[PDB]
Amino acid sequence: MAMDHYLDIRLRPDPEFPPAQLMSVLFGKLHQALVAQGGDRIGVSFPDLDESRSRLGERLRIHASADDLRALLARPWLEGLRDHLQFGEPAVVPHPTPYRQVSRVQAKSNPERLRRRLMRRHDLSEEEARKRIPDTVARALDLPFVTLRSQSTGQHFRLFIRHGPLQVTAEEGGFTCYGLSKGGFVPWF
RNA sequence: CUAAGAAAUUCACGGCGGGCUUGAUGUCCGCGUCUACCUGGUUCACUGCCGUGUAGGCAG
Repeated sequence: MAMDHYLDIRLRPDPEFPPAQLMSVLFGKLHQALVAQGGDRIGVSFPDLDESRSRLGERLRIHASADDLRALLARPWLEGLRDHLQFGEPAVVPHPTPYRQVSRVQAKSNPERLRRRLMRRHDLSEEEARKRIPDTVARALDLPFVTLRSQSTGQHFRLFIRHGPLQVTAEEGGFTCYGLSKGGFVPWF
């Protein structure tokens, strides 16, 4: 926990979008700025969620610095949510701070994924494909997120994600492109 | 302690033949239904993605 980039921000109310109706736009306007724009000294955390309540977004919680995340207060790439949101700037963090566990990982729940794999790897079709394939091992990761409707359909798909524990020690460096800890202790202030 | 107490009705069969219901007719007349709006139900709690084995870049 060497960085001291805590930038808090709040929400804004709008009538033309639900939580997914701006969460899919957040997934569209954060990943490309973290990919085509990029920056390993910039990301996000998830320190204010819950399991049963399904709290996905409740406040500004980012991880930046004096130069890498210093363009998070003069950025016209996030312009348009002035009817539904806002942002802040980084503040001086203290010595003893926490570090929450998160992950922006991909969970898979295919019970017929063995059949779609064997269609190009085994030739075992759907007729005899119920002998030893995983019928219920492909579980679902139920959690609250936005409903990103890709070309498969217009319905709101669930945003699977795994939380983590809380350790007093920290780990500075780099995480995945989504900000979830792929080896690095994520921030939770 | 009951008008108490008891009991075998048996057997058989030809209803049958006939027939003109007819003819007539005006249902007329009238009408303002009127205003109002946000499905991305998740047209599967996830399709389809490197290992059929629990870690992942994707149209998110």
